[PDB]
Amino acid sequence: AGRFTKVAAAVADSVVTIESVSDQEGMQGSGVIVDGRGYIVTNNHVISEAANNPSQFKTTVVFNDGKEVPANLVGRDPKTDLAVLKVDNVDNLTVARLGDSSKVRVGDEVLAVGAPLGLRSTVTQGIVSALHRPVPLAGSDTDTVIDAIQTDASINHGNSGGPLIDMDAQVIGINTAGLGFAIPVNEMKLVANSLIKDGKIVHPTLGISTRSVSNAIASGAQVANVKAGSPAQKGGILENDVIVKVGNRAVADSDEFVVAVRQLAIGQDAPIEVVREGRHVTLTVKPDPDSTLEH
Amino acid sequence: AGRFTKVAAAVADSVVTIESVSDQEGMQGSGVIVDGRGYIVTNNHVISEAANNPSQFKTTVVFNDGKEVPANLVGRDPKTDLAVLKVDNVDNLTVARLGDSSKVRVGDEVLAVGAPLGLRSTVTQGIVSALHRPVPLAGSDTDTVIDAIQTDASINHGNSGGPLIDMDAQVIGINTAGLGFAIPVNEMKLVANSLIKDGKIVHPTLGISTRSVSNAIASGAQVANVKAGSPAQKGGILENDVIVKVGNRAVADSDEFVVAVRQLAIGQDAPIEVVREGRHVTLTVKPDPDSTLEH
Amino acid sequence: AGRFTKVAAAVADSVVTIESVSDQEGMQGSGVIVDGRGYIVTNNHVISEAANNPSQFKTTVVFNDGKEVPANLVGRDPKTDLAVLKVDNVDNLTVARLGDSSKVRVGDEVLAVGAPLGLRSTVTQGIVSALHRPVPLAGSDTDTVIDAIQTDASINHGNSGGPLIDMDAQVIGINTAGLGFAIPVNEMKLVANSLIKDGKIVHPTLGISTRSVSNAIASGAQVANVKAGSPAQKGGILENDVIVKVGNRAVADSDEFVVAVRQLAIGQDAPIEVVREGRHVTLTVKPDPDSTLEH
Repeated sequence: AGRFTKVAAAVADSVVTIESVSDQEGMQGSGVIVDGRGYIVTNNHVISEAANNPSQFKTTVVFNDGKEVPANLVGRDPKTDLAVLKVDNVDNLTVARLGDSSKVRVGDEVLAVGAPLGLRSTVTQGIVSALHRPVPLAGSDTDTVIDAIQTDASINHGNSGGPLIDMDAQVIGINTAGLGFAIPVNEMKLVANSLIKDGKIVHPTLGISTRSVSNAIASGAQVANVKAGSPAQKGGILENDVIVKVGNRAVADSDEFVVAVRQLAIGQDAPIEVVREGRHVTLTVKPDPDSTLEH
Repeated sequence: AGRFTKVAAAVADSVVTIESVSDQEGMQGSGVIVDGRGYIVTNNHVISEAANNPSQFKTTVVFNDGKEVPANLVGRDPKTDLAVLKVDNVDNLTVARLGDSSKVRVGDEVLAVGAPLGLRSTVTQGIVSALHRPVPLAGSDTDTVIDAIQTDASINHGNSGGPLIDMDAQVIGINTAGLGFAIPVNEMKLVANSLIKDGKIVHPTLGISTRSVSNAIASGAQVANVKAGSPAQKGGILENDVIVKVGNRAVADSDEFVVAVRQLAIGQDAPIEVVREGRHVTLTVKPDPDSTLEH
Repeated sequence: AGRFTKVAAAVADSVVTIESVSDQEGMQGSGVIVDGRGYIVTNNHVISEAANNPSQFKTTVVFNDGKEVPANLVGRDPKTDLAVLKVDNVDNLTVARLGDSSKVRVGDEVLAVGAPLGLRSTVTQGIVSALHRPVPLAGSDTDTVIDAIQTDASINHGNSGGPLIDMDAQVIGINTAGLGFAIPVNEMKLVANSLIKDGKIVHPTLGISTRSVSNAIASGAQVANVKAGSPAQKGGILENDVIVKVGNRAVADSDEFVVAVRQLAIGQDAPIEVVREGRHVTLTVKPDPDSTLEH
């Protein structure tokens, strides 16, 4: 048995096919079994239309034995492209061994595994090309930026939602196709634990719209709009400001700005560093929750 | 010597360059020596225009020693993108070791080798991404679907027609560029043995045109037209039927339908499973040969 | 530590980020430390606009420690996409171990390393797909053709200018993104030694414009124009001639013609082989320098 062939066969029983069908449509994706009680993690864009129109869509999970079982949506986060499904009273489930994405290093050989019984599924191979790389992701759901694992293994429709696997057959990331990018497993563990526990995930918000700017004076995220009543208006952030640092994270562009805001604590004061007409101004903002009732 | 470098040098003498030239055109591809009598396998689209216009095209085979020898066409199958060439009275030919594509597994490391003396030839590396994957292939020749080996190694103009090689330096597939796909070697061995022996290959036909459909009622290949006097008209297949199984093979789309029909026996009765206005109807059809005189 | 992870960490300190900024623009690339006195090699298109407008652009080199140091341009060759930068009075520099690209073979595993602190940098993995492959490269600088190492590792904006690394952590090529191609290290060593020593590099010229032609009569580079007073006019080269050999190198297309001319000696007589209306004519041309004052 080949070295990658061995690793792929070991995780195959943990990867499932997710089929969402209507009367005149269908959609397939991949998923990962992360808990023996039937908890399945996929990315949000696989199930997005079934969540926005649950009256006309049916979502089933197809195991690698050919077994087809109905699925129920526990929760979903469009801001990290993550979702949690639940199959009830299924026994002898082979659960995936989750790893530590903080122990991953550039050059490590990886496998991007898709669901074996998927229609046009794929298993691709490569190395980790970059770590902590902000990447923008684009139905009626919002566009977001994740701080992702980059790989030269092909991520596509056939392995999206499946796991990124290290050479110890451990899940280190969730492939997303929304050249290849994956959601780190530690990020996935937080979002999934919150979605199982509450059915929702509350992310910080500041009320700022930004664009990217890079020159010899100051480089970062230029404020394009400040919302009314927002924490930014209360903190002093003005339009045409250039945010260069959000909390303890430097901001090189509007994409890293989105990631750094989600790393702030809700309700706690935070430093925001800004270049205003050639002067460095340090502002203090208190992030608000994006969902007040669920929080 | 590197691990892939060793395998590539071992098969290099078995891979040849195929050049087809006219008075105002040219075309190059790759080929594989499969028999010591001078039998060379390539894919049909490398030589297609030389076969349709033999009066104005000259086809030569260039070995890896720089030796250039005229070639003659034994036969070609546009439905599997395969062709067989013959060089006469060439000695000390290094023949490729053919493998068993039924012993190939997802994750196995492969090499897509092109002709070393080709103008813009390539040697690429990857793994087997999927097995038994139907893929459509598109001059005056017909479009077809093959049940192929999928790989994340790049298949392109520089290695099309050359071999897909396992880590034992064995040919397990024929690269075709008509992300990467290859014709399984067992499929290649059937087509080539028939083309050497008769100069033709007779494939089954039913007389059906189909399109792909996928919803919550029934998913498969929707009948778009039934030809007159066809086996389908005699068997009861009607338009707007949805074929879900052809013989012993389930059909998920019009592409798998084309592959499954070619797996039927000519002249023997076969079951065809159909969803007609919400009712499952099982029909019996007898496949006809696509070429009656050559059969 | 993984096998590629080990090699990548060993060369990381030798790879630097090159940032060129203006008042309303910026540009980043990668570079390689090749000499302890502060000599950095990148490709010409990373710094092209800073060289054509030095009054409005500032070029800095960012080491992997976070240290930012101003850089000065020693020289640049647009015809090989190579450039040499100099940082002054920087100590404890980890210099890259340069290899021999003549000892490289098809199938050898390689790494295309980018600057670790680069904004959107990449480390990709593959094999050498082809050797001595002419590839055309396209601001106000000239388009050129280099005789390059081809690899199936992805070369992109994140690793352009960085090194192509073998499994002994040795630089065997310079990645250029102007599927993947790299400048051989032996070619790089000549150009860099001349650029350090004189600040310029003098390449041969003949005064010919060519296009590619391939048919059954003769294949090669068809003369599209002969410049006045050029060495070609003095040697007898006429328009619509087909150059098939330049010196000791055969010419299959206009791209190999550009490479072969740069391999001739300046001021020495050279054979040029031409097909003129069905007759093979052997001409003698004396290459001129492209820069007479710097030579």
